[PDB]
Amino acid sequence: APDEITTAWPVNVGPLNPHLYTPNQMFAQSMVYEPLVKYQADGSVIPWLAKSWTHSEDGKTWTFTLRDDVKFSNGEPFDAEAAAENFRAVLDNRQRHAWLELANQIVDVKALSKTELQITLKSAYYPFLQELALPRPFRFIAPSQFKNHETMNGIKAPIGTGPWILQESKLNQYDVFVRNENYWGEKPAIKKITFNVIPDPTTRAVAFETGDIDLLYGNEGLLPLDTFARFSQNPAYHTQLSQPIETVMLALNTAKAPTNELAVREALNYAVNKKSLIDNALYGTQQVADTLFAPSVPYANLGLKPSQYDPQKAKALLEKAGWTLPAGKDIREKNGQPLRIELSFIGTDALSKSMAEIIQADMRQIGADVSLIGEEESSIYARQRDGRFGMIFHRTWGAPYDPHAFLSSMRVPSHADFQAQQGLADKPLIDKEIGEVLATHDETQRQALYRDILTRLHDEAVYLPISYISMMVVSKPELGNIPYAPIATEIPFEQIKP
Ligand SMILES: O=C(O)CN(CCN(CC(=O)O)Cc1ccccc1O)Cc1ccccc1O
Ligand SMILES: [O-][O-]
Ligand SMILES: [Fe+3]
Repeated sequence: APDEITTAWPVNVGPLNPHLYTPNQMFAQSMVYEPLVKYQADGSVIPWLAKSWTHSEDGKTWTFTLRDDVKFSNGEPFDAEAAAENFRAVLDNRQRHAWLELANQIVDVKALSKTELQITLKSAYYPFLQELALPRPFRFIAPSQFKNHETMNGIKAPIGTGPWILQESKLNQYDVFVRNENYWGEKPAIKKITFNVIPDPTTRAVAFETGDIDLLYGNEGLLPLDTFARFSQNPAYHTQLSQPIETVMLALNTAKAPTNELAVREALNYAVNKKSLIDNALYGTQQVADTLFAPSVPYANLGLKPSQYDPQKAKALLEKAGWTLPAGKDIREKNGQPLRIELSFIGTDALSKSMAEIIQADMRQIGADVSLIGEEESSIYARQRDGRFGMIFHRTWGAPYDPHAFLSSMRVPSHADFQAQQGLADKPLIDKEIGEVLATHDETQRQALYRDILTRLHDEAVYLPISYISMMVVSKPELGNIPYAPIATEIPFEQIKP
């Protein structure tokens, strides 16, 4: 039993179709399925299912030499034919992958032999290898498990090459994984992992206290943060808090009054004491964010000027813009029209609600009336996709997505970022520059383009950065130190070594 663990997740892991999205969970897809090349903490990739590769001078044709010793968990061989059929299955559903620019860049994939796989691109797409390293969609299920030679309409058994095999799933109850005893790589120390489905954060904390589970691993929403801090003092428990992995921010709608006004967005960015918000709502556990990406993010150390909390400046900006207070009202008006902004968030998420309430209070102190619109998850996602918001909570994606993939996606109209930016006079230039940066191999030009994109987004006050958040862990001491994965969305269960 010291090599079996029980943990929790807010939902089931899903069917583990490697090539689809929700309800599939990206950490579980990564437990079962593997990439050609593996992302590393330093930003590089290493050989994985591909032992080596070459590329043409024009950077458009890539030939991977694959391992010849890998089997799917069902004993069938992994080879270049299997890899090629996976790429075909993914790209047969190309439109669904529009958010990921590699899916638009791949022109052809063919197996040249059992060990040679050739991928041709439209352009010299620089993030090629890092996008092949992602949890999805470019990982490999045994082609025997395709349905009518596709995966977009479903799969049979979720058969990968990875260190874990799905043993069984029970909807709304649990998922159980076991170690792959015929894995090509290192044997995990842990033999079995049970995921209890526990959607509520308090209930997760109770499950840990009672001993029903052994491990909690997740972001700032993992469990109540006051409880987390108590646990970190409890000598019967082990806890961890990682260095930050991504940004939580508001997106402001540049295409909707009154956030269409630069002066309004600038004022909002001076109105929030972020340290106080963190100490009040997140129990002092997270770090203040002054920019869309932390200065530690690749290409993002740009000396952008923070808008430090300064309500006097926020009021001055609003006054100068014609938003003044009517006697004897606390909410500003500009031609009888009140400064009113709707903030939408997931209504059942206690932490989001508490942050929304702080933001509403702080803005009220500078004469802006923020209306809280708490709705179900699906309604909030619908608002993001169609721009039906004034301000909306948002977050970046962590390594290896930040910044290149997050920026790439700003071009997709059915995403919150495009919608928030839609009102900017320079939106077409930004989208043009995002396209250029991804295909640049002139490193000087690449840095220049990232600087221009990020500086415009900063100077135009498109976002209200709030915090750089961390991964957190609560565990039974016997499990030992719990590692973090290079990819923020992954959970490195095969590295746990009690
Ligand atoms: O899904 C992935 O593989 C990675 N996701 C790619 C884009 N999604 C595509 C999608 O989910 O359909 C749609 C989407 C848009 C805006 C915010 C989040 C978001 O998921 C991004 C993503 C990265 C890290 C963690 C969670 C994530 O959702
Ligand atoms: O995609 O979450
Ligand atoms: Fe996604």
